Amino acid sequence: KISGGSVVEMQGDEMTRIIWELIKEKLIFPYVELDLHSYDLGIENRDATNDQVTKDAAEAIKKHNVGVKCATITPDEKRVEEFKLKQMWKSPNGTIRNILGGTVFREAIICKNIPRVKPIIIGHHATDFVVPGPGKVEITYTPSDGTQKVTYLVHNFEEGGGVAMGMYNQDKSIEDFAHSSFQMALSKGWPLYLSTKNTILKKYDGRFKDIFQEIYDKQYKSQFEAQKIWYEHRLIDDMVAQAMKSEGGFIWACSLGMMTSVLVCPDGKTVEAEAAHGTVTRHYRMYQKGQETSTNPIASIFAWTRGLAHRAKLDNNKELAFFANALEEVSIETIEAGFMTKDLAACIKGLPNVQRSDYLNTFEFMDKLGENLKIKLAQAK
Amino acid sequence: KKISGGSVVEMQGDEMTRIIWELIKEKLIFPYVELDLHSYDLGIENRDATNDQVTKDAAEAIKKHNVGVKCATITPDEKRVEEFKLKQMWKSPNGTIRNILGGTVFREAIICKNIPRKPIIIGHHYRATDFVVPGPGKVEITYTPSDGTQKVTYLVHNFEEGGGVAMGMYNQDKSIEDFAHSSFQMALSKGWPLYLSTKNTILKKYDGRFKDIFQEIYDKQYKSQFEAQKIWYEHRLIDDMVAQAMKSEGGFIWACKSLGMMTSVLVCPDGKTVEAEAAHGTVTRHYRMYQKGQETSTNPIASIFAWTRGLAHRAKLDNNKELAFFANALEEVSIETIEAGFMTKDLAACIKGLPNVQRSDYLNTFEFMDKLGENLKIKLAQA
Ligand SMILES: NC(=O)c1ccc[n+]([C@@H]2O[C@H](COP(=O)([O-])OP(=O)(O)OC[C@H]3O[C@@H](n4cnc5c(N)ncnc54)[C@H](OP(=O)(O)O)[C@@H]3O)[C@@H](O)[C@H]2O)c1
Ligand SMILES: NC(=O)c1ccc[n+]([C@@H]2O[C@H](COP(=O)([O-])OP(=O)(O)OC[C@H]3O[C@@H](n4cnc5c(N)ncnc54)[C@H](OP(=O)(O)O)[C@@H]3O)[C@@H](O)[C@H]2O)c1
Ligand SMILES: CN1C(=O)/C(=C/c2ccc(=O)n(Cc3ccccc3)c2)NC1=S
Ligand SMILES: CN1C(=O)/C(=C/c2ccc(=O)n(Cc3ccccc3)c2)NC1=S
Repeated sequence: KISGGSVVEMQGDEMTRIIWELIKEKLIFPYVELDLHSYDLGIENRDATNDQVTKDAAEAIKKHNVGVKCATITPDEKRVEEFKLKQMWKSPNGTIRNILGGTVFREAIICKNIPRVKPIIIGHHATDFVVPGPGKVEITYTPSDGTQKVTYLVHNFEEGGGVAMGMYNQDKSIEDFAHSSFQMALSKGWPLYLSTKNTILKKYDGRFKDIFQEIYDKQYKSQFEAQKIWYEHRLIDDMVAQAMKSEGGFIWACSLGMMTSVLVCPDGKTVEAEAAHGTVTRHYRMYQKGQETSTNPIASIFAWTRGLAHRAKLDNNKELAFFANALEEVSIETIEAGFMTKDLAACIKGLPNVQRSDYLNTFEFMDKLGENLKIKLAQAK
Repeated sequence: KKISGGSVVEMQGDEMTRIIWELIKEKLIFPYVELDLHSYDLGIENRDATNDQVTKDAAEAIKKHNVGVKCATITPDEKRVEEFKLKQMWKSPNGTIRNILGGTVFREAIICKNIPRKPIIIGHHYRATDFVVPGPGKVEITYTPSDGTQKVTYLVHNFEEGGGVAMGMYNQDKSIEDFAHSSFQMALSKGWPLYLSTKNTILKKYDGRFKDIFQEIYDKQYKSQFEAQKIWYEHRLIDDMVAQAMKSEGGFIWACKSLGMMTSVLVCPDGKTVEAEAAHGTVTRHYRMYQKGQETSTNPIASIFAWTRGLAHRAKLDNNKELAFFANALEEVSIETIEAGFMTKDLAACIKGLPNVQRSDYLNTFEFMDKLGENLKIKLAQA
């Protein structure tokens, strides 16, 4: 078996919990041995430990660089009542993000037989108050050296009351955004585009464009030209214009079962992968009632494969990297071959025309991925 | 022999929308409706010659006669000033007319049963003071009452690490009240429910002000009439609102904090004044193809529906059931004509995919307008 390494695993809730254990059992463990740092982020254990499993998991990701997370219930009122929660805990994704930092990149997985060639990887990057009555709401900046004092008028209230707010943004955040954007662009080998309003908010987004150019020229221009890739700034409307008439395959800096979300830290060494969808509670209820479900596992599978690909990149693990690539291959090939779940069958033929004989249920699709994975790993090597 | 329309303010535009405009009137509106027409030529040449005075006059005429219908007008930039030898770079007519009439903009997409996906109407409530921070310092925001009361200073941020950027935003109470009013007026006009989505938790005081004002206006004015129509209002949050929206049959008005089918309507808070216009521009590419003598295929549905929304509002005001039925008949003739298979190149592309658009799949502009004239005559003959 392949020697994997140190990987932080986080288990989730409901249907994604089931698919998680299936993915490991039938796809991961039979071929890879891992120094696994498992953390049970189910809602009942998060309640029992008072989100301490969440904090611990986040710090463990900070130590071992690579994390793979399953979808976990985010509690609201009906959740607190359902599980008898001691408190309405904050989102574990929120906690982990507030401990690790970084920027989130969402990539959709494109099959050549599903209605939509190269995927677009989209990455996204305050004092409010009431104002009782008429008056002057100004915003003033005073440098630390006291050289000047600049005061702008947000609005002069003469009609009556209202509401106001002020926002800020330091340079280091924009520099981290550009860092992770260029690193992701070089890791995938696809060009990078930055889209902003830039004209409406003249001063605000122009800073983003400028910092992106400074970092690109002082660090990445050479390596980009050395990989048939580049960076370029555009505006939102023109970005949609060229986008709706392009082959695809670029990092744009601004069925759900196929969306993959990955948090990339600015230092470039720490990465957390997770499906972009939720716990699929409706299908989990169908599973509780003994009915037949059909949940696409591709998003969580790709969380595992991207996490393993990053672990392999860190450990110089050629075998494990080949394994992750092989599993992604088996997935896209299995769907393109015709075997898929009901959601993809609906994306193709439209819901009211979906016959049963057009899709497989969750366990059948997992079995098919297992067969094709064993075949692929035996023949491709 | 023709329907008595009423007082309507017309605004003429530029280029391809100008051509399609004259086609819509000549072949669809005038043969069946007589109007006390307040025409205003908002073309770039007349706006230049009169020094944008025709824009102010047209806006004031809409404020007086309640119903306005506008054609797409060029908003001039540098290449426009260079093209027309403009004396000045005039402001956007939508900007002027909107700053004189107030109100809230509602955009509705027209859904055909053969178009890649009940319609959803989205009304939107810009002036933000942003600046760059060069180095360390204190960025504060201060409110000072008019009655000489103590001034309250909040710290937006203290920069000690280095530079950055900052900005400030505001919103008066009257603006939020106009937004909620126009939202309720549109909700009762369409008979669909109304939803308000905000970041009520992150911006507690800011969006909480919106939620509160919306609820207060709902209770001390409406709610009774909503219950009198099997409809309601409800505040929600962004993500759950997208959840309910993206998984419903459609048919609700969402208040937020293909272009040939998009219709834009400015609704004033008073509920009487309404200005309708297509959500697209003057279609310069098609107008240049039209100048060179080439064959164009520009969808007129958006402008036609501008006319039908304006006329339907005029009929609703004057209690003109005949004119209201005419507007409904024209809307239905449009959607039915497209669903019958006759359409323009953009819709043919939405159906058959762009690289596979064969000519025999669409009609040119004049052919499609002729078809709408035929089907309008037939339907109005059957009624
Ligand atoms: N990191 C996390 O733990 C995390 C992040 C996101 C969401 N969530 C949690 O998920 C819970 C419920 O989420 P939700 O109600 O919004 O549903 P969801 O999981 O976000 O997805 C909603 C829809 O996705 C569809 N779906 C079908 N197959 C799927 C597949 N293989 N993968 C993903 N989605 C599939 C279902 O459509 P059908 O109607 O046809 O069944 C379902 O209605 C929430 O408590 C939320 O906190 C967890
Ligand atoms: N913001 C506005 O919409 C607005 C408001 C009032 C007046 N105007 C004025 O109208 C004038 C003409 O500008 P405009 O052509 O942009 O008006 P427009 O009405 O917004 O034009 C839309 C057109 O853009 C074209 N297009 C070309 N490539 C595209 C792509 N990759 N993605 C999406 N659409 C694409 C389409 O025509 P094809 O079928 O040929 O591709 C489409 O009909 C301007 O001077 C403007 O000031 C515009
Ligand atoms: C899908 N998804 C997110 O993208 C996410 C991130 C996030 C980060 C911070 C935060 O405050 N929230 C909102 C929240 C507040 C309190 C309790 C629970 C959630 C959410 N949480 C989830 S579920
Ligand atoms: C497409 N499109 C609009 O939808 C639009 C609306 C609008 C409404 C209010 C307003 O104050 N402005 C500001 C403005 C003033 C002068 C020139 C340009 C913009 C613009 N202006 C345009 S061009």
